[PDB]
Amino acid sequence: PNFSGNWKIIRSENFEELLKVLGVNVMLRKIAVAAASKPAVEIKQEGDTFYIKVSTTVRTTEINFKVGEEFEEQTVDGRPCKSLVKWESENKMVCEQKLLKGEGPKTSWTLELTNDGELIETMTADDVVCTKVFVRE
Ligand SMILES: CC1=C(/C=C/C(C)=C/C=C/C(C)=C/C(=O)O)C(C)(C)CCC1
Repeated sequence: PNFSGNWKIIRSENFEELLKVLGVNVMLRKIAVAAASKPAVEIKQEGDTFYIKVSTTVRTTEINFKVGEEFEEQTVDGRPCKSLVKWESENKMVCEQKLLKGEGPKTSWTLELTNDGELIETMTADDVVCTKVFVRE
Protein backbone atom coordinates (compact mmCIF):
# COMPACT_ATOMS: atom_id res chain seq x y z
CA PRO A 1 0.00 0.00 0.00
CA ASN A 2 1.00 3.69 -0.54
CA PHE A 3 -0.10 5.87 2.38
CA SER A 4 2.14 8.75 1.18
CA GLY A 5 0.34 12.10 0.75
CA ASN A 6 -0.75 15.47 2.00
CA TRP A 7 -4.08 14.53 3.35
CA LYS A 8 -7.03 16.93 3.85
CA ILE A 9 -9.95 16.19 6.09
CA ILE A 10 -13.38 15.61 4.67
CA ARG A 11 -15.08 14.05 7.77
CA SER A 12 -14.58 14.01 11.54
CA GLU A 13 -16.65 12.07 14.05
CA ASN A 14 -16.74 11.56 17.82
CA PHE A 15 -13.63 13.32 18.86
CA GLU A 16 -15.36 15.00 21.77
CA GLU A 17 -16.48 11.68 23.23
CA LEU A 18 -12.99 10.17 22.81
CA LEU A 19 -11.62 13.00 24.85
CA LYS A 20 -14.30 12.51 27.52
CA VAL A 21 -13.24 8.87 28.07
CA LEU A 22 -9.69 10.01 28.33
CA GLY A 23 -10.78 12.41 31.05
CA VAL A 24 -10.16 15.73 29.31
CA ASN A 25 -12.21 18.40 31.12
CA VAL A 26 -14.95 20.40 29.39
CA MET A 27 -13.19 23.68 28.51
CA LEU A 28 -10.03 21.92 27.13
CA ARG A 29 -12.22 19.63 25.12
CA LYS A 30 -13.84 22.67 23.52
CA ILE A 31 -10.47 24.02 22.38
CA ALA A 32 -9.30 20.63 21.15
CA VAL A 33 -12.47 19.92 19.21
CA ALA A 34 -12.37 23.24 17.37
CA ALA A 35 -8.72 22.84 16.31
CA ALA A 36 -9.01 19.19 15.36
CA SER A 37 -11.72 20.13 12.78
CA LYS A 38 -9.10 21.02 10.15
CA PRO A 39 -5.97 18.86 10.75
CA ALA A 40 -3.38 18.49 8.04
CA VAL A 41 -1.83 15.00 7.88
CA GLU A 42 1.40 14.41 5.97
CA ILE A 43 2.57 10.80 5.50
CA LYS A 44 5.77 9.58 3.90
CA GLN A 45 6.09 5.81 3.47
CA GLU A 46 8.99 3.71 2.25
CA GLY A 47 8.11 0.04 2.56
CA ASP A 48 7.23 -0.65 6.19
CA THR A 49 8.96 2.52 7.36
CA PHE A 50 6.76 5.58 8.01
CA TYR A 51 6.89 9.25 8.91
CA ILE A 52 3.61 10.91 9.92
CA LYS A 53 3.07 14.58 10.76
CA VAL A 54 -0.28 15.81 12.09
CA SER A 55 -0.80 19.61 12.26
CA THR A 56 -3.51 21.61 14.01
CA THR A 57 -3.42 25.12 15.39
CA VAL A 58 -3.02 23.70 18.98
CA ARG A 59 -0.85 20.59 18.47
CA THR A 60 1.59 19.23 15.95
CA THR A 61 3.08 15.72 16.19
CA GLU A 62 5.67 13.83 14.22
CA ILE A 63 6.28 10.11 14.51
CA ASN A 64 8.73 7.71 12.85
CA PHE A 65 8.27 3.94 13.07
CA LYS A 66 8.77 0.63 11.40
CA VAL A 67 5.92 -1.77 11.34
CA GLY A 68 6.66 -4.56 13.93
CA GLU A 69 9.16 -2.58 15.98
CA GLU A 70 8.21 -0.95 19.26
CA PHE A 71 8.53 2.84 19.41
CA GLU A 72 7.57 5.65 21.81
CA GLU A 73 4.96 8.35 21.19
CA GLN A 74 2.07 9.87 23.18
CA THR A 75 -1.57 9.18 23.55
CA VAL A 76 -3.98 11.74 22.01
CA ASP A 77 -4.46 13.27 25.45
CA GLY A 78 -0.67 13.59 25.66
CA ARG A 79 0.55 10.73 27.89
CA PRO A 80 3.81 8.99 26.95
CA CYS A 81 3.42 5.47 25.69
CA LYS A 82 5.17 2.57 24.03
CA SER A 83 3.56 1.73 20.69
CA LEU A 84 3.73 -1.15 18.24
CA VAL A 85 2.21 -0.99 14.73
CA LYS A 86 1.28 -4.17 12.97
CA TRP A 87 -0.38 -4.86 9.68
CA GLU A 88 -3.84 -5.95 10.61
CA SER A 89 -4.29 -6.42 6.89
CA GLU A 90 -2.71 -5.32 3.60
CA ASN A 91 -4.14 -1.81 3.63
CA LYS A 92 -4.64 -1.32 7.37
CA MET A 93 -2.20 -0.76 10.19
CA VAL A 94 -3.06 -0.96 13.89
CA CYS A 95 -1.11 0.61 16.67
CA GLU A 96 -1.42 -0.71 20.26
CA GLN A 97 -0.23 1.70 22.99
CA LYS A 98 0.93 0.94 26.57
CA LEU A 99 1.40 3.73 29.03
CA LEU A 100 4.90 4.21 30.33
CA LYS A 101 3.53 5.19 33.74
CA GLY A 102 0.24 5.02 35.49
CA GLU A 103 -3.03 3.46 34.45
CA GLY A 104 -5.66 4.63 31.99
CA PRO A 105 -8.03 3.58 29.30
CA LYS A 106 -6.66 1.18 26.71
CA THR A 107 -5.74 3.26 23.64
CA SER A 108 -4.91 2.52 20.04
CA TRP A 109 -5.07 4.06 16.56
CA THR A 110 -5.46 2.78 13.02
CA LEU A 111 -4.92 3.93 9.42
CA GLU A 112 -6.58 2.35 6.43
CA LEU A 113 -6.38 3.13 2.71
CA THR A 114 -9.84 2.59 1.38
CA ASN A 115 -10.78 1.46 -2.07
CA ASP A 116 -11.99 4.97 -3.08
CA GLY A 117 -8.57 6.45 -2.68
CA GLU A 118 -9.31 7.96 0.73
CA LEU A 119 -7.75 7.41 4.15
CA ILE A 120 -9.67 6.39 7.30
CA GLU A 121 -8.05 7.11 10.62
CA THR A 122 -9.44 5.84 13.93
CA MET A 123 -8.44 6.54 17.49
CA THR A 124 -9.80 4.45 20.38
CA ALA A 125 -10.01 4.73 24.14
CA ASP A 126 -11.55 1.65 25.81
CA ASP A 127 -14.70 1.14 23.83
CA VAL A 128 -15.02 4.66 22.26
CA VAL A 129 -13.82 5.33 18.72
CA CYS A 130 -13.13 8.61 16.83
CA THR A 131 -13.19 8.36 13.03
CA LYS A 132 -11.62 10.84 10.54
CA VAL A 133 -11.56 10.59 6.77
CA PHE A 134 -9.16 12.32 4.40
CA VAL A 135 -8.43 12.77 0.69
CA ARG A 136 -5.13 13.99 -0.74
CA GLU A 137 -5.14 17.76 -1.39
C1 LIG B 1 -6.71 16.60 23.34
C2 LIG B 1 -6.06 17.82 23.90
C3 LIG B 1 -5.64 18.87 23.10
C4 LIG B 1 -5.82 18.89 21.63
C5 LIG B 1 -5.48 17.81 20.80
C6 LIG B 1 -5.75 17.79 19.38
C7 LIG B 1 -6.27 18.97 18.64
C8 LIG B 1 -5.43 16.52 18.74
C9 LIG B 1 -5.60 16.35 17.32
C10 LIG B 1 -5.21 15.01 16.90
C11 LIG B 1 -5.36 14.59 15.55
C12 LIG B 1 -6.08 15.46 14.61
C13 LIG B 1 -4.75 13.34 15.30
C14 LIG B 1 -4.84 12.65 14.04
O1 LIG B 1 -5.83 12.85 13.28
O2 LIG B 1 -3.88 11.84 13.78
C15 LIG B 1 -5.06 20.14 23.65
C16 LIG B 1 -3.85 20.52 22.79
C17 LIG B 1 -6.10 21.26 23.47
C18 LIG B 1 -4.65 19.92 25.14
C19 LIG B 1 -5.68 19.15 25.97
C20 LIG B 1 -5.93 17.78 25.41
